[PDB]
Amino acid sequence: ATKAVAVLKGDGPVQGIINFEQKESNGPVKVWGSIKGLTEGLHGFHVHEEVGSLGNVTADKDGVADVSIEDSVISLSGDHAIIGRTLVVHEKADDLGKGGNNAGSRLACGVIGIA
Ligand SMILES: [Zn+2]
Ligand SMILES: [Zn+2]
Ligand SMILES: [Zn+2]
Ligand SMILES: [Zn+2]
Ligand SMILES: [Zn+2]
Repeated sequence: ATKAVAVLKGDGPVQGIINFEQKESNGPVKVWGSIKGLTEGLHGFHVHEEVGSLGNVTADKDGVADVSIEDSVISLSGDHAIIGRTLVVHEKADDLGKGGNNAGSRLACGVIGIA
């Protein structure tokens, strides 16, 4: 299995660890972790280039967002591998093109490195 981690650090209190595992080179990439020091509600969860959308993560009342995701779009290998890209949790929600009418500041960010 191929594995990676992102350690999200921000300017303010936002921080957290994100794991990625992919059993087959074309199968889904499992994504998990928690992120702390967020405002309650949805927060844009992207993979930049330095965008790819992993949707949003959801923070609870005291700022903690547990992330458990399975994504068959992202991959850790191949021409569009996310290793060496930067994982980003944003200030506002990604409305995913359904805002009723982009995702605010980057609050905390982390490079997706092989583990
Ligand atoms: Zn392995
Ligand atoms: Zn973004
Ligand atoms: Zn909590
Ligand atoms: Zn290509
Ligand atoms: Zn929108």
